[PDB]
Amino acid sequence: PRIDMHSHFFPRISEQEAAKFDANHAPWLQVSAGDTGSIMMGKNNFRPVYQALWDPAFRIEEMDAQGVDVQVTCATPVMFGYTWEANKAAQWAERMNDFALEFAAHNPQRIKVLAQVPLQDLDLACKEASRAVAAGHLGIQIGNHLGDKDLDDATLEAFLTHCANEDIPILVHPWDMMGGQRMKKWMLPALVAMPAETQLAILSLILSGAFERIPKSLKICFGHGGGSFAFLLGRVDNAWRHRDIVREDCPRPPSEYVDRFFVDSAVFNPGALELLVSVMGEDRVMLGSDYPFPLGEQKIGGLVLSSNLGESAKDKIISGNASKFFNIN
Amino acid sequence: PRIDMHSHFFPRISEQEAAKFDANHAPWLQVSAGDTGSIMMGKNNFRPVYQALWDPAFRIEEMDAQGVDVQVTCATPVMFGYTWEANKAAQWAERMNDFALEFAAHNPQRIKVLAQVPLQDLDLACKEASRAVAAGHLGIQIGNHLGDKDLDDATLEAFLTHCANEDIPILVHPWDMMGGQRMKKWMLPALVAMPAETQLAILSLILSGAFERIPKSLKICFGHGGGSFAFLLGRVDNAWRHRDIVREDCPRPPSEYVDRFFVDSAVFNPGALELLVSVMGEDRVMLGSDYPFPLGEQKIGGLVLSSNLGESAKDKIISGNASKFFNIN
Ligand SMILES: [Zn+2]
Ligand SMILES: [Zn+2]
Repeated sequence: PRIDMHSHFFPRISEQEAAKFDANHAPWLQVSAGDTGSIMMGKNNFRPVYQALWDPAFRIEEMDAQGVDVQVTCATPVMFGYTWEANKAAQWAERMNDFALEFAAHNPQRIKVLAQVPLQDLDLACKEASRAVAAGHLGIQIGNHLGDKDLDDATLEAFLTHCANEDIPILVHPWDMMGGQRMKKWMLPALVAMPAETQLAILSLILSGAFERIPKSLKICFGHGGGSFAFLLGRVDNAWRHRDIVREDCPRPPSEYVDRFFVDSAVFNPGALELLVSVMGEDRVMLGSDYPFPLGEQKIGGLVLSSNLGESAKDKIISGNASKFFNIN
Repeated sequence: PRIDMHSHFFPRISEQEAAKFDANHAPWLQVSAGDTGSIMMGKNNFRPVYQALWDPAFRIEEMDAQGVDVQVTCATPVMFGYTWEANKAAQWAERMNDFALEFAAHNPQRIKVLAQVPLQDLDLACKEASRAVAAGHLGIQIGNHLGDKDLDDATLEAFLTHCANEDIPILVHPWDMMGGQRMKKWMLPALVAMPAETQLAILSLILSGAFERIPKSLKICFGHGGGSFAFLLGRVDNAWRHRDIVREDCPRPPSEYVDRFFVDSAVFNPGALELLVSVMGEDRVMLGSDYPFPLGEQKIGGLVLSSNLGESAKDKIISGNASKFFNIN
C-alpha cells in the first residue's frame, strides 16, 4: 500500500462566493480551457493551476497511474486567511473544511483531508479543529508562523497542546515567507525562505522548551523534510553547548527532541533522504509529494522506492508511518 | 601540516581612534581583566570577546595547543562598514587591513590575513582589494550581501570578476541577517538566518547565470559549509526542472556549478560533513573553525580528523586545499 500525506487541493469557489467574505483577499478559482485554471484574488490573477488541484475524479486517475492508494490532502496555503478578522476567518475556515470533505467524499477511502483553522484566535481555532476532525478530517494543517509569532509563542503552543490532548494530528507548512524585498527572482522564496521557515518553526519549539510542556501525545509533522533542520542540527547543538542564552529554556541537547516530531520525505535527493532518516529515524519520515504543484515530486515515491534504505524502512516511509500517524488502514 | 582558513580577529582600536571616523557606528576594543574585553560601539557594549581575538601572541599559544600550524584570519563582520559613506569606508578599510597585517607580522609564517573592502563603491573596493593583496593579504573576505543587493547584482558580480582576473581569492561570510523582528531569542539569527544567508548568496550566483560570466579563475569560498546549500540542492534542481522562471538565466542544472566554488568544513556533524563532501568533492572543502567565537569548533579539525573519509581526503581538507586556494606552503 502507498500513502502520500503531503498534497494540496483548491475548491471550486466562485468570485461571488469569495466576495461575500472579501472582494480583495478571499481567493477563488477560475476554470477554463477544464484543463487549466487559476487561483484568483479579487480581479487579479494569483497563481496558475491545473485540474488535479480541484477535480477529485481527474485526481483519482493520476493517483491510479502513480500507484498512490491513499492521498492526504489539505488547503493551499493562500486559503489560510490568518490576517482576516477572526470571526470572518472562522466562517471561512468552516466553509473551506466543508469543501475539503466534499472533495474527499468523491472517494473517502482513497482521499483523506486535513483542515485549516482561524489561528489568529486560539478559542475559535481549537473549536474548528475539533469540529473538522469530528466531521471527518484526519488532522489539521497550519502555517508555520502567525506574523511575528513563531511556534514558541504561547498562543501557538496552546493550539498544539489542544490538538495533542484531543489526539488531533498536525501538519506544519511553511508560508508567508521571511525575506523582505530580497529573493525577487528564480523562486528564491521557495528555495531559500521556505526551508528556513520550517527550520525556524522546529527550532522555535525545541529551543523554547515547548516539548517540555506539550504532551508527548502530540503527533506533529513538518513539511519538506523539515526544511534545513536536519542538516543544520549539528550547528544548533554546538551553539547550545557554548552559549548559555541558547540553553536558557531547553534543558537537554536540542538534537534529542527529534523523537517528538515527524517530517515528510520531500527532499528530492538520495543523500539528503539518507541523512534525514539518519537524524529522524525510519519511523518518523513519511512519504509526501507536494502534489500537484511543480515543485513537488513528479514520480510520487520515486526517491524513496529507488533508495538503498532497507525494505522495512521503505515500507514505513511509504505506508506504515502515515497509516499510524493519521489512523489510516 | 594543518591550516584553519576561517577565523576572525579584532584590532586594538581605541574609542578616540574610532570616533575620528564615527562616534556611533565605528567599533572599537575595550580590554580589561587582559583576559577579557568587549567590542564596543559608541559608548554602548556590542559583544563580549576574549583575548585570542586581539592578541597574536596569546593566539599562537592556543594554535600550538590545538595543533594548528597556519591560521588564516580576517575581520570580524561588525568591522565591514558597508552602510558608511564610501570614502570614509575606504579609509576605514585601509586602516583595518593595515591592522590585520600588523597582527600577522607577529608571525607571518603562521598567521595569514584576508582583507575587507568598501563594497558600497565598486571602484574603491577593487582598488583596496588589489592594494591589500599587494601589501601581503592572501585574499578578501566580504559579507554575502549589500542590503537588498545579493551576489547576482551586477556591482557585486563585477567585484568578484575583478578578483578573478587579478587572482585574488574570496571568502564570503554571512552578515546583516534577514529576519526582521523575528528570531529574537536563543541566537536564532546565527542558527537559521546565517545558513540561509549563505545559501541565498550561492544560489544568487548560480540561478542568475553569474558563473557563465565570471571567469573560472575565480577562487571563492562560502563559510559554514555553504550554509544549507548542499542539503537543499535537490529541491533547487527539481524546481529548475519544473519552472521556466527558475531556468531563465541558468542554462544547466544548478547542481552542476559546484565545481565553481569552495566551502569550509564547519558543519559540526559527521553526517553533514559526509554529505558536504559528497556534493562538493574532497577538493573543494577546507578546514575552517570560526575561531575564536563560541559557535566555532572547540577542537579545531576534530570533526574532520575523526571522520571516516579517506586519509587522502582528510589531508586535502585539513591542509592541501587551502594551501592551493590561498597559495600557502
Ligand atoms: Zn505543500
Ligand atoms: Zn566567521
